[PDB]
This record gives sequence, C-alpha cells and structure tokens, in this order.
Amino acid sequence: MNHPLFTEGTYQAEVMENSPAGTPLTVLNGPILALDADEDVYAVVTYQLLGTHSDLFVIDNSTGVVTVRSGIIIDWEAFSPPFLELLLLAEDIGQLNGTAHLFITILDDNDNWPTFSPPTYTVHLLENCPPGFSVLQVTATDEDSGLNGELVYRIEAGAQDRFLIHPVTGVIRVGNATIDREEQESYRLTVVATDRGTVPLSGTAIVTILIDDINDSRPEFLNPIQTVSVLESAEPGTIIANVTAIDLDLNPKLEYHIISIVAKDDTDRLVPDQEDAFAVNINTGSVMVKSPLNRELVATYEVTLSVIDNASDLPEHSVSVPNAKLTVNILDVND
Ligand SMILES: [Ca+2]
Ligand SMILES: [Ca+2]
Ligand SMILES: [Ca+2]
Ligand SMILES: [Ca+2]
Ligand SMILES: [Ca+2]
Ligand SMILES: [Ca+2]
Ligand SMILES: [Ca+2]
Ligand SMILES: [Ca+2]
Ligand SMILES: [K+]
Ligand SMILES: [K+]
Repeated sequence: MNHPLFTEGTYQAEVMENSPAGTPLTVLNGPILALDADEDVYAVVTYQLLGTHSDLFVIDNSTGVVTVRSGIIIDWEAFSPPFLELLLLAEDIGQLNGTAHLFITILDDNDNWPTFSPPTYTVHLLENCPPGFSVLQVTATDEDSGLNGELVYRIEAGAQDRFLIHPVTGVIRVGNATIDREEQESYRLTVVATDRGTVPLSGTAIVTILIDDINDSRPEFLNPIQTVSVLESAEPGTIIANVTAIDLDLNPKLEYHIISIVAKDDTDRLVPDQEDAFAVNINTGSVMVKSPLNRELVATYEVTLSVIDNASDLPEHSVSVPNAKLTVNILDVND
C-alpha cells in the first residue's frame, strides 16, 4: 500500500517518427505523475523507464517527463505494429516501487518517396495501333501508410496527348492520335508517381517506346518532272537521265518501271510503237537510250515512270503518287 501511486494505471501516449532529441511525448492522459503514500511526511519520488524499446527515450528522473533520446531515430516503417509497451517505476527510498505502464503509438510521417523498380522501361509498339491500345503498365512502391502511400500516376513530358496514363492503375495507353513510325520512331516518356500526403513527394521513371514498322508509306520520287535534250546520234546504252525515289519504311524493295512512252514527230503528231526507245534500270532508276533514235521519225518523247515498294504491307501505298515524268526533246543532226 505504502508504495507511491500513479494517477493512471496505463498512460496512453504518441510521438511522430523522426522527432529530434528533446521532443516530449504527447501523453493523452494527464502528466506522468506519482506521489508518496504517506500524507504526513514528505518523500521524494523519482521516475524510471524500462522495456525492450526504452533505449529510444529518456525520462527526466525528477519530473517523469519522457523525451526522445540523442543518437536514436524513431522509424514508423521499422515497427509492426507501430505501438510500444514500456514500464514506468516510481521509487521512494525504503518503499516498494510504484507501477504504471506507458503505451506509445508511433505516428507515420510522409518520409518515403514513391519509387519505381525497375526505375526505367523499354517497350516495342506497332504503328497504326488504334486509340486506347494498352501499351505498358508501370508500378511504383511506397513504404508509407494511408494517404502517404496512396500513389497517383501522370505523364510529365514526351507525350503530347499521344499517350495517356490511368492516374490509379498506371496503365499507359495510346491517346486519340495516329502513331506513325515515319513521323516519330521512338518516344522517351518522363512518368511521375506522386503520393497524397500533405507534403507530397514524387518519384520518376523513363519509358522508352520503340515504334516498330509496318511497310505502309508509298515511295516518293525526288525528281518528278524533268525535260532532257538528246542528240539523235546517241547510241543505245547511253544514260540520259535518272529518276530517283525514297520509301521511308524500314526495308523497302524499290522497283522502277516505264508505264508509257508517247512519241510525236516534228509536226507534233502521234507516232506509235516506239516503246523500244528507252529503258529504266529496275533497281537504280537510271534511264538509257534503248533503241536507235531518229529525229526525222520522232522529235519528242513523253515518258512516264513509276516506282513500287514490293515489300509494302499496304497495297494502296505501294506506288509513287505522282509517277515521274520525263520529256525527251530530240536534237537534230545534219551537214
Ligand atoms: Ca521512417
Ligand atoms: Ca513514414
Ligand atoms: Ca510517400
Ligand atoms: Ca506510317
Ligand atoms: Ca512504316
Ligand atoms: Ca512502302
Ligand atoms: Ca536521223
Ligand atoms: Ca537529221
Ligand atoms: K506526502
Ligand atoms: K522514504
């Protein structure tokens, strides 16, 4: 009986993780207080603090106030559950000790950054993929609790509405935009996940999106219109011109052809059966005299040349639009 008595059986208390040394515990139920049992004499009562995690704290042995110790760090993420049990002793010399318990709840602080692991990504994607196609999912982790761990995803740069991301799931999908390998063959997306604590932290990942090829882009002649004067004395074999085209797809097989050769004499009049006159090299586009030329037979030739990508996956983007045009004015030879 004659031992000192605390005001409470158990003092309920709390403290914020990462509090610096000196920080008193918030003690929900009054101050930690014991008094000597003898109502006639006076007797000094000192306080002690014991238990497996008492090393995190120091008790003011005179006032009984519990503060955070120097050296140590209170880590919410290091205790499951986030709840300590400590014994308090009241000492009066020549008396048995007082007993109370100090139960302490460690409070969470937003002190973990939303982390991506892996912290970067690479994905291949086929061009002409329709709106809303699901490209990649990205997940970040957070060792905080409650809202301080609840993450919200968002594309910061590299995107321009061509890719969108679900704020919750982190699923990157294609936006309402044409993904054309020829217009842009790759993307480097900066993607941030932000926590919802009041001081909100964020962390970053980099999604490379390599656009794969469909052979879907027609060859283009770089020299579409061309007039050339050739001597009627030009022998067969003689290169007089070269049409040249480019397909912007990944592995084209270009083939140059002559679609027609219209011929006209010097009185501006149709001369038929003169397709033997010229020939285009099927790979290079080099145009040569093929048969003997005579001005007195043919004065002008209009020649149309096409080019096909034989590898093209789409049939309506196979051929040159427009075809190449080559007028060939024939020069006179005389005495
Ligand atoms: Ca912590
Ligand atoms: Ca925390
Ligand atoms: Ca956080
Ligand atoms: Ca394309
Ligand atoms: Ca293509
Ligand atoms: Ca093509
Ligand atoms: Ca002649
Ligand atoms: Ca002549
Ligand atoms: K007393
Ligand atoms: K005493």
